[PDB]
Amino acid sequence: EEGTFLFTSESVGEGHPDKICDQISDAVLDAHLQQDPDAKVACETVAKTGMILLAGEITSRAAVDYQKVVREAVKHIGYDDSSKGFDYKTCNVLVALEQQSPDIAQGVHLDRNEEDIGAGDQGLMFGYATDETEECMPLTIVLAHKLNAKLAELRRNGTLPWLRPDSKTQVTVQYMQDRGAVLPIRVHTIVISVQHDEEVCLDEMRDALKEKVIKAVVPAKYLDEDTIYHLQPSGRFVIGGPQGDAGLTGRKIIVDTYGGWGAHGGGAFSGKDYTKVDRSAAYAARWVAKSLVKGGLCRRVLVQVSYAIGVSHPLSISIFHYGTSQKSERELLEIVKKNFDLRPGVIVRDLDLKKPIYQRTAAYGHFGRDSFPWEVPKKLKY
Amino acid sequence: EEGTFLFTSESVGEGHPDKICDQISDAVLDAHLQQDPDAKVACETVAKTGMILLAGEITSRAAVDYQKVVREAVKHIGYDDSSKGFDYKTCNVLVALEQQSPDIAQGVHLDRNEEDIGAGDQGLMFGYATDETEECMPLTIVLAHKLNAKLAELRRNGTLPWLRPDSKTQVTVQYMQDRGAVLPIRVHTIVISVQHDEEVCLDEMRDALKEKVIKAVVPAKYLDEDTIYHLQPSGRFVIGGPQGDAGLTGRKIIVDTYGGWGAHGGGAFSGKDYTKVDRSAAYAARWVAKSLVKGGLCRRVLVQVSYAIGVSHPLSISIFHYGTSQKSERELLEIVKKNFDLRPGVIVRDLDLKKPIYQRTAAYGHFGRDSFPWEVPKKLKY
Ligand SMILES: Cc1[nH]c2c(N3CCCCC3)c(-c3ccccc3)nn2c(=O)c1-c1ccc(O)cc1
Ligand SMILES: Cc1[nH]c2c(N3CCCCC3)c(-c3ccccc3)nn2c(=O)c1-c1ccc(O)cc1
Ligand SMILES: C[S@@+](CC[C@H](N)C(=O)[O-])C[C@H]1O[C@@H](n2cnc3c(N)ncnc32)[C@H](O)[C@@H]1O
Ligand SMILES: C[S@@+](CC[C@H](N)C(=O)[O-])C[C@H]1O[C@@H](n2cnc3c(N)ncnc32)[C@H](O)[C@@H]1O
Repeated sequence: EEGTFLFTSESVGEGHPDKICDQISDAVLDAHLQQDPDAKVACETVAKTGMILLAGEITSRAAVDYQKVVREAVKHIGYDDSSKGFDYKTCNVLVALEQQSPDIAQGVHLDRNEEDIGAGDQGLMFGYATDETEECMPLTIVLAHKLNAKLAELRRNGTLPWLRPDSKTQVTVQYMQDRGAVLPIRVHTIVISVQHDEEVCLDEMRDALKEKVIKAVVPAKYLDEDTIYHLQPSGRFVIGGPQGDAGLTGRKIIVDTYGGWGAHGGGAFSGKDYTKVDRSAAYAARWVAKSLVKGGLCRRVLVQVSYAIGVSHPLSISIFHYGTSQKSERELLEIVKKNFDLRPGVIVRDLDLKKPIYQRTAAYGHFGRDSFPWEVPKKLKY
Repeated sequence: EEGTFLFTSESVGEGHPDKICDQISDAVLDAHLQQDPDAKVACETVAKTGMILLAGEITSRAAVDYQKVVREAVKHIGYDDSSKGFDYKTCNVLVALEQQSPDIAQGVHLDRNEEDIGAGDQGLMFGYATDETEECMPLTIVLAHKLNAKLAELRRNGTLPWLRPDSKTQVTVQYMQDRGAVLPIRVHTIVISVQHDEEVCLDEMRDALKEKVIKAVVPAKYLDEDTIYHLQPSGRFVIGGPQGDAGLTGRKIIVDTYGGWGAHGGGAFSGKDYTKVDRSAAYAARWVAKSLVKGGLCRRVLVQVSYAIGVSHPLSISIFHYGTSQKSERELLEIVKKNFDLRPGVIVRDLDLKKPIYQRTAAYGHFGRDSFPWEVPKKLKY
């Protein structure tokens, strides 16, 4: 017990109503980028019973069929029948989209060289990396995401046909201190809540969630007789998706990042093109942090950057190594300065941020998966 | 420079479109609570040009005039004419509100003793306190909020009649390490962006923002010849409010809390009654953290708690004192156990969370202001 502590993170499934909105917002972004790599996109999505509303600002040369893009995203998630609470074929899709404000456009990107475009807004952003997993992510959030992915897998393969797309999971891990780094010891508590059909009973669900979901995801070495399980703790979850709870874009920002570890500056990712530093600078900050850890300079590290609207270079850059670096904080900042250029008009080139890959980022976290450009460490010169 | 670092936080004004939504959601909550202290409220607000949409779930004995509640909140904020981009008298108010899901109700509160109500959702929440200011908040966020409040003051008193309600500010402070605590040294950079009328010029605005806003808020001892000012950095901000940028409830969660310090579990506060632990447990965690600091046990402290839907007691409670306590982490946890009961049905009594004071929390941060119950430290027994 000496030197140990508990930490909890959560994740949600593809049909969680907030995550539906993130995925739709990024499907819209991708559709624009497929035709206009320089589309300016700020697409919020709102979901409630029978309704997807798109609201925001897009200036783009693309011709996008919003009805088709939205409905295909909902179909992919799995909401295809009134019996499940939501159906892509028959829901309302409402659009309240205007051009980007000309005042923003003139102050950010109009008549600017691409590398010297200003940040699309002010704000602060953080990147984090931890050596506790190979992918440099906290175990709590990785396991929580993988539990949701397993539910979707067993729904889609017909193993557990009573499952529906809306789910939430939560994992509490006991950690040991290790010279500023952290070492996972065991799983203390798991929560799983998932929408289900009217016919399956709680005992069938709880047994399946333990044997076919948890045991198929969480290594047995982390589970013991004392692990606490809260499986379908509400007792009934037939109503779900947007019918059970309104969804909005950008309401799962901690799920999207580090599960509470590190820090967060408040900005949402989905529905935004590269000029919105909330996304591009957070991706670049992750890339920096992961590069420092994979480069052997830190075991655990947090990077902050901040911007002013219309100004290309960050206003501030800061680093905290948790006592896990032999280099000083000053030396780390110099290494980052010499190896990275965090202007948005340079990040876009380094991370290929005009490519329409964003819908793939919008469930199961933006980091630690799939070797996206910000997950491929840069070789550092020093 | 040795032992120092930079940190940035931001805040937004009452007419920032996300903050409009938070305030409307809490005006709706308050209106329900005035008539039904036990109202179940989950009210999201969305704002775009000419539109306020309410979406979510409310079960309540109250009879609420949503048109009146929404329009009065917008009037208070100051959007009262088409020349400002938005007018409470003439905007569209659309309502997509349903009852709370019966499946949630049965699993959370139906036929439960109030003290033993379950958490209204799973999730994780943090509370933070720092002795660097008397109110136990980070200086970066306090100053950022006060800059926005000063803008609203000079708008309302007619000093600077070209101001409009939508604003954002951002403050970067140089800090010194102090045995795990932090000591503010100076202000490194200030950003202010505020919506303005068509007639005032940039030089008049920038001079006023420096002399009448910054100097009226930030002590001169923090400002020097090297401080960087980004005042109206976009160059033009005539279009603003929802017309310039869509607003949604729960998109300023870092502004609402600690400006990036501490940690955040991802849950939004506004529009939610006490059974939604995203709000009540975050408020209680702040109360715990502030009580530990004001009790002289810590100089700086972070508390995590987590819940499962339908379960009253937290699943986990954890504490980090940043090396600023003479008591061990184990001893602090025992003190918290002996002095606090973090079931939502007890928090509601301790913090008086049926009282309709929530609209007042929804701008300028939920913490560090106005001696709300969670800001009054508990005298600890140990
Ligand atoms: C003991 C400890 N606790 C701790 C905490 N806690 C965990 C429980 C809830 C509150 C925050 C966080 C944290 C987690 C997330 C966000 C922000 C801060 N970091 N962190 C540590 O680094 C250490 C530590 C590690 C290695 C070492 O050698 C000495 C100390
Ligand atoms: C030097 C240092 N830096 C630091 C950081 N940084 C700041 C810049 C950007 C990245 C995070 C944070 C932090 C801030 C917000 C969220 C999460 C973590 N905490 N923190 C520290 O506690 C210390 C420290 C203080 C006293 C001491 O005696 C020794 C060290
Ligand atoms: C519990 S609902 C949030 C509170 C809700 N807005 C209300 O009106 O009380 C939040 C999320 O939990 C999940 N959820 C919905 N219904 C649920 C149920 N009956 N049991 C468990 N989780 C549920 C869904 O993922 C949903 O998006
Ligand atoms: C810059 S807008 C976000 C990006 C925007 N959605 C777009 O379409 O590019 C975000 C916030 O910045 C502020 N803002 C809006 N127009 C602005 C302008 N012309 N100059 C500076 N800040 C502005 C408002 O507070 C607004 O809510």
